[PDB]
Amino acid sequence: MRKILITGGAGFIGSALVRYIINETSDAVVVVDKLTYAGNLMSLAPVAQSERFAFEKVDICDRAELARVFTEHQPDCVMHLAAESHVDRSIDGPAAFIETNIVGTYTLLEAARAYWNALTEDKKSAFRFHHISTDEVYGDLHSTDDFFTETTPYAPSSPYSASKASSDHLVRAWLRTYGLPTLITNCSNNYGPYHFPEKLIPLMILNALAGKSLPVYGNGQQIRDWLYVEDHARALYCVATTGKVGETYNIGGHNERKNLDVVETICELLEELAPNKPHGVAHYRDLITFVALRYAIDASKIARELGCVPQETFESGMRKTVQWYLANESWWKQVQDGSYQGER
Amino acid sequence: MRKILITGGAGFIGSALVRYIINETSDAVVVVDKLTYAGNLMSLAPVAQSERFAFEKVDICDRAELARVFTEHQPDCVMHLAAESHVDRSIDGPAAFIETNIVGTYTLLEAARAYWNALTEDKKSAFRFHHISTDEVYGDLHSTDDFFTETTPYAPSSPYSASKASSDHLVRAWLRTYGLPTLITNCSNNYGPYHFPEKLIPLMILNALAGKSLPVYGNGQQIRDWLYVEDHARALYCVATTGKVGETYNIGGHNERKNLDVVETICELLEELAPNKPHGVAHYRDLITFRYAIDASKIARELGCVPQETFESGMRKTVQWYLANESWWKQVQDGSYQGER
Ligand SMILES: NC(=O)c1ccc[n+]([C@@H]2O[C@H](COP(=O)([O-])OP(=O)(O)OC[C@H]3O[C@@H](n4cnc5c(N)ncnc54)[C@H](O)[C@@H]3O)[C@@H](O)[C@H]2O)c1
Ligand SMILES: NC(=O)c1ccc[n+]([C@@H]2O[C@H](COP(=O)([O-])OP(=O)(O)OC[C@H]3O[C@@H](n4cnc5c(N)ncnc54)[C@H](O)[C@@H]3O)[C@@H](O)[C@H]2O)c1
Repeated sequence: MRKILITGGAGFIGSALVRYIINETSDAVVVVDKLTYAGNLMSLAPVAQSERFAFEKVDICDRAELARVFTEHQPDCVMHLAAESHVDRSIDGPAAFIETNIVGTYTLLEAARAYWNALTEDKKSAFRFHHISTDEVYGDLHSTDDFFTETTPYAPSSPYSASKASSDHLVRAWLRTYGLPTLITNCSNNYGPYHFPEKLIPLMILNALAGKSLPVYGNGQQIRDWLYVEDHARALYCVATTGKVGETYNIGGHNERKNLDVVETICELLEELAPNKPHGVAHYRDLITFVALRYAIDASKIARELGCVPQETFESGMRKTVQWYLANESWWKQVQDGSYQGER
Repeated sequence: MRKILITGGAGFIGSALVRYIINETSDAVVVVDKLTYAGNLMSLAPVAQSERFAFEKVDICDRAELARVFTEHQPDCVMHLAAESHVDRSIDGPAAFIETNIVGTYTLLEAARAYWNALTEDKKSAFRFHHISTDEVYGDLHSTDDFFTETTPYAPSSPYSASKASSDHLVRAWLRTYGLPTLITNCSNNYGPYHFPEKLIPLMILNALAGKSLPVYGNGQQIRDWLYVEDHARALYCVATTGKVGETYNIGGHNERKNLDVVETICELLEELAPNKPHGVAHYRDLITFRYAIDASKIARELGCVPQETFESGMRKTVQWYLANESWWKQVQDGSYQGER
């Protein structure tokens, strides 16, 4: 029984990983999540009553609390997903994205290093530190036939991605300097169940259901690779448990879809699944408003080496996602309510 | 006349830049240095009396103080050389290298943003944020014919290089994101005047003058490009005043020299400049016991800024300096330098 420590385990992706591990594995988990606006205990509820489940409300920047957790749970592995996507003001000190993403990764690295360093030769060679990053570190694509590979130079363009790139550099340097067994995975845009209402996909669905404008910028021609949450979760576990130390692996949905395609799809699916439309709406597609870049990943390394390929298609994943929303209204509503935060 | 704000101005490279500006330009400076072990006010003494000189003992991590400095001095340009080279453990909070190198670059970027955002359009466009980095961000070279170019992919191998790479990222992102006019320079290993005694080149000189062993490790065949501090300073001012927003420029000595070379060169130089050998020392050489190159064509091509000295030329000047400035290095070794003006 593997004990896995997962940071940001109460977030979108992290929660999916947790549900997977408990539902489709015999392993155990320890969730480390400070519970920001982004965290949601309701997404964990499904597997919260499990014996192999443990939760620690800790801040990755709290070295002491961190050491404790490591001491108490003795994880065999760490999967680092905790991160801040908001870029707040700098008027009162360093923003959270700098602290969490860069400072917090450093702290976690040091806390693990300490732990690892005191492990028996046996537990020592087996330990693994898995860092989750983003494909935004690769910057921009300068062609229509180029893809992001694990060897694309870094060229982060936003504070947030610059923040993530830094974390990656740190993770890589600990291994090379101190020998800490680290690995990294970069992924594309994820979508799926338990995705926050204000996000793109979920937003569209919900607005449509509400009979609200479906804002689409530019030509709506921006292309993205969409990776289904569940598929992401599966690949993470794979990389962790079988992935090779010092290696990086990109993880993608194996697709390229334009933004308009995304909205159309949702509309098309809604017509079928949500026949009865909002007041004074002929067709959902009537809501698409034009209030006017390509990003695609090459996940062949992982497929080749680890043999783990996505199980869904844009189409199958989208359908599932739309059904989820219609089925799990209590969730999204609680989140919109804000009442989710105050949950136990 | 431009008012340039230089962070780390009391450091090795920084002090050489300050001296150059005062001595060979008509511009003014505002030095921002917290004065850690690496800082030395004495390296600034020679020009400290100019009315074009200003010093602010401020930590780049202090948002309030930075705000005060920008507001009070109103620089036209920012040259950011402050960094922490020491990597130490830290059981509570981030270590200094993290705090200063990364968090501090962010702090400075935000303080500059706030300031520039309020400048008049004309001043706004003329504003420059020049960031100094290191060629260690590039990582390792795989051949013996390959050089580091501005476009080589980043692959920082150490905590420090990692911290520098991170800083580079933030600088680039600020431009792309907020429009802050930033530019970057990466350089190789510097040597020259006012270099700390504990350092390699300076160490070699002093140990030799003191009849101590000149430890040549390996076969002493590690290759490195050496850049003369003064040449570095002139290039930085050039980039900063005539460089292109959003570009990156590598700065090198235009050489490749093996460790033994260095050492031998020093000995050979002392034998001529320091004829008066130590006690029981016939020849300096007998003291001796037992790939990183940069491509700086861009800057030379576009900016036209090329190194003025040769390894030879440079080293000669370096030794002479050491011979001529015992007060300095001694006060460093003393520790008395930390209590200067
Ligand atoms: N969502 C995507 O499309 C996506 C794409 C590429 C890469 N990634 C990466 O995957 C990870 C998961 O992303 P996500 O959307 O699931 O994030 P998320 O925002 O949904 O969840 C982040 C979780 O981390 C927690 N957290 C924040 N700072 C913390 C701190 N200091 N200490 C402890 N916990 C803290 C929050 O409470 C939250 O539950 C992130 O590292 C992200 O960079 C995400
Ligand atoms: N020296 C080299 O060979 C070299 C090579 C490549 C790149 N660089 C770059 O050149 C720049 C200067 O290097 P150096 O060797 O001259 O440095 P240094 O170590 O000699 O000087 C550092 C200076 O920064 C000041 N400083 C440090 N922390 C500070 C903080 N938080 N707030 C304010 N001031 C602070 C110190 O007081 C000191 O005066 C750096 O950014 C470095 O990465 C140096």
